Amino acid sequence: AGVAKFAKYPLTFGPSPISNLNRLSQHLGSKVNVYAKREDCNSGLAFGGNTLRKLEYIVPDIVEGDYTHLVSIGGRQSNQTRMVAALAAKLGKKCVLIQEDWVPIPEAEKDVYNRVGNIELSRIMGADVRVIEDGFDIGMRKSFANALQELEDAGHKPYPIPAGCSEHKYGGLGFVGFADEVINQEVELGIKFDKIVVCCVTGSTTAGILAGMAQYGRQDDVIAIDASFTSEKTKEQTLRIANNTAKLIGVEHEFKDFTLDTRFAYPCYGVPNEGTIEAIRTCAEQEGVLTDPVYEGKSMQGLIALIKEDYFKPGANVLYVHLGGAPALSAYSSFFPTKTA
Amino acid sequence: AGVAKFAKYPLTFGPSPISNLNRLSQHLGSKVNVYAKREDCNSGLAFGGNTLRKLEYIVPDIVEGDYTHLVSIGGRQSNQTRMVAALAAKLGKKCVLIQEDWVPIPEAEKDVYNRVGNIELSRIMGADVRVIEDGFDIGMRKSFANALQELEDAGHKPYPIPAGCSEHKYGGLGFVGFADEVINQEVELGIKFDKIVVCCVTGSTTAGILAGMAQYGRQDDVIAIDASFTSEKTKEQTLRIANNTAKLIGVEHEFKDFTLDTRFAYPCYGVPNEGTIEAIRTCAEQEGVLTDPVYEGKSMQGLIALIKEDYFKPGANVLYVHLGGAPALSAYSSFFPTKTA
Repeated sequence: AGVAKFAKYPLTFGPSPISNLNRLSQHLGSKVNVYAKREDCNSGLAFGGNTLRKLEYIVPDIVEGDYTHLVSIGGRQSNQTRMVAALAAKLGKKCVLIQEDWVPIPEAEKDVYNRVGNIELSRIMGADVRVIEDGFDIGMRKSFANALQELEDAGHKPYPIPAGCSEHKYGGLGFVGFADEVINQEVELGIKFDKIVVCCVTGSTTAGILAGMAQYGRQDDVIAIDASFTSEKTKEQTLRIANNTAKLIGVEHEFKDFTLDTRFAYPCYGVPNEGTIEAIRTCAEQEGVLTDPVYEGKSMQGLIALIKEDYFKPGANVLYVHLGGAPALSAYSSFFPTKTA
Repeated sequence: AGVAKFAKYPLTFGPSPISNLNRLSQHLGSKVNVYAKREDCNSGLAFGGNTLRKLEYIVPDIVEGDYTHLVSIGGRQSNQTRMVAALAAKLGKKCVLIQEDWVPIPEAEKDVYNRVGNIELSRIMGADVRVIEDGFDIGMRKSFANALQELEDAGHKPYPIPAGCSEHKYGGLGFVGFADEVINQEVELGIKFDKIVVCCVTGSTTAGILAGMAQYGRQDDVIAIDASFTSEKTKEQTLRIANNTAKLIGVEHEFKDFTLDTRFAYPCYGVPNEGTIEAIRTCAEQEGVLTDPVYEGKSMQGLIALIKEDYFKPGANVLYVHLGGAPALSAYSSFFPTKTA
């Protein structure tokens, strides 16, 4: 073990809080005690979110080096870029964001979907936003490198930050510390977590949560919930990222597979489903917590679908991982007609 | 310690953290040291906010006696309501919200202003939205008292959550507690704050801050930046909310006036100006901190103007109170166009 052997540039108020979605439990029979470690309440850096936790271990490199621009990439309502921007504005450096089409822009949204919610926030922070209608892919793209090549020509020194950083050397270190906080937090509250559920589409987040947890032989507590409807390259990458991190944080326990409940991905990436929404509402109507039609929401149903089928024991304490992404919610206004009388 | 005599219902993570906006300070020419007490990061309740803290002293009554529905009132982008919703969710009750027409909806945003940010959210939390056509006013409304009876006709016992909770018998207590934190935090920071800047509209926030700061004879340290564009009522009400509260807490001192710089409210509640849009940008580009075109962008530009005109003692410590509001930002995307590099 050893995440401590890596330089960390704070970007968060510290240990992310864990919410007790208790009142939401009783609506689910009160079978399993639900808890949510709010990552969506990271910092003041434009709403926060998991990307920050990952970034904290990347900034050092950037800053220590004499760079000029921070270039990332992702979908339209990409939650990440919006946090790469905020990071850029804080490190006081230029930012170039590459947003491609990774979701069939619902017609009843075709207008606002590309200039409202997250992408907007990236512009307000003065980033060099750039739209491109390219397909969805949780792997390196052929527009990112080009953009990179672009600045390297203008006489600048850009810093690469792949989608979700999932393909960034220290993309996992971030959640390795995620684990550590969990362990420490179980002792403060006096509550152990039998299982921890969190979304996944590029890896890093969960992967690090694995190796981090792996530190305590608890990888098993983990319960990913595919949200990219491409379970293939996802369980693959999320699992590959997981081992790499281990090498770094000094973990031997190799990884072969992980609980990747892939029954809630449909339809594709970005488009939710009749259930997705029903959960988003319940969690909302019950707790007050907001989720989104691309991530947190889809896993919030998977979280509830399971609680139904008694996948857990009675009195079981499960820890849900809210990675934020609610700012995108505004680009899916249609999917939520007003409460029926 | 008059704010302790009043019971508080745990609605927020804990004492609101203070961001050291050092990079923005350097930008505004090492005049002062700007700090921001982040109330826009005080909960897991739909992006948190300021109203919440106020509610923590009112929710106690919602539970004690028997109340069926939670009814409030605000504008098509009111946060007060987008938070009362979640509170209604968590407190397990019904949500009736009256959204009066308080802002001349820009011709561009008119096809969105009523179905994004604050509003969309409020709905998702299964709220009973009511887009009424009444106009702006920080005083007790008709559509309001109407529904109170309206519901009390359908046979219920709803709870009166007025505009910003300002009118509410306890509206002030919330921020009287705020002050308490400021002093404690100054201690832990090893520094003293010279002035406190904070947007003002209905008046309960500033009134609380005033009432509480008075506990230490620092009521003058308060600097309210109006955003209603109507001094009289706003000052003549805040100045009222200020006293009533000053008595609940036991603070003798009476407020016959307070610093309410009404230089940026232009042109009207809801709509911004090049100055507002300009501040937001500056701050967002300097700290990754997001501010809204209605309450925090204006209180921010004010904070900026005041620094140009050397309004603060050299090397002063100014605490910029960030009460949230960024959620509505998605309904003002027009005002924020992509920037050139």
